[PDB]
Amino acid sequence: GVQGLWKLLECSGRQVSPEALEGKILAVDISIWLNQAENPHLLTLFHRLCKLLFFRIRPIFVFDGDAPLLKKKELEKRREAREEAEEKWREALEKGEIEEARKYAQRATRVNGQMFLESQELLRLFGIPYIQAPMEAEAQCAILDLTDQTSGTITDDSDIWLFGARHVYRNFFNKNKFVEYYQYVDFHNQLGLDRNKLINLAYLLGSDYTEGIPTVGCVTAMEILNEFPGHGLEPLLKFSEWWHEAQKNDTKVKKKLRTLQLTPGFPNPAVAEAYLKPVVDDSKGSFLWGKPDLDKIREFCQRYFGWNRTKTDESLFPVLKQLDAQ
Repeated sequence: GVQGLWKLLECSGRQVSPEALEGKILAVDISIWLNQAENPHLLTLFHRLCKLLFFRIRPIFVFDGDAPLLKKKELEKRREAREEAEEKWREALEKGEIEEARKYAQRATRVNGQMFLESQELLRLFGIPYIQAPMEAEAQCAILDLTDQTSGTITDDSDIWLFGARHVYRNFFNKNKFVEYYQYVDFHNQLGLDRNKLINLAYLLGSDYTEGIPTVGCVTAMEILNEFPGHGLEPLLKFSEWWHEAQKNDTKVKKKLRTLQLTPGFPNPAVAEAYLKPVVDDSKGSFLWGKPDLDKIREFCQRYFGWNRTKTDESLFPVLKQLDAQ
């Protein structure tokens, strides 16, 4: 996500009823949901699949492959989360508990095996296709939208815009009544923002790939790009030089900017390249949608949520109904 980027874009969002999505092919990036904090993850995935098909959407789910990890913050927390599952794994083997030793073993690796496979299992059971992006899933989503293989992407992650996405639906899984639909043409025309300018905002505000500049929100960042015009990355290059000379040695804005702390390698052009030129598969090819398998799902919900036939059915029967109508 981006800090306050969704805030700059509010003016172009348009409320719509989930019923407005019937029949649309729409991508979902499931790797975001997996890479975050019985079987709570599965319960939430279950409900979200029920809601998508209840509204006759044709989802296409995208997992990461080898997704670049470029934020130092995440290269210390994802570096101190695998190196703490070893300390309790190696220990848990010297005690005796083998059931707990297979929990912290799937956390030691770069990507979990249990969630990946069980999530794919549930999708197959609902007849919902999925693909693996070669690298970052948000980029793959965007190229599907740009090649007209989807009508857009359901996600809360504003980085999707930096990858060139054009049609995005936000807040689809909250409890609120209307969901928010955003079009590039809109915020491009209402604010003049294009892909490069969004990228520069990400370098200032922070995004999935960069920490941002401490204390810099929508206000300071807009003032920075107002003060330093230019094309592509030129605005941040000029900003950086000013800030450097302004430490060597008069408005309110200049003063404020003067005090900010920029890292020595700022701006790092590799961030922009990773947003502008991601590895993605743009190849044509129809996806396929099955249908949900009722018995197999009653079983899955037994093994993992401990739901009896009837509890499972409370969530499934409405969905089966919507799939035959219309």
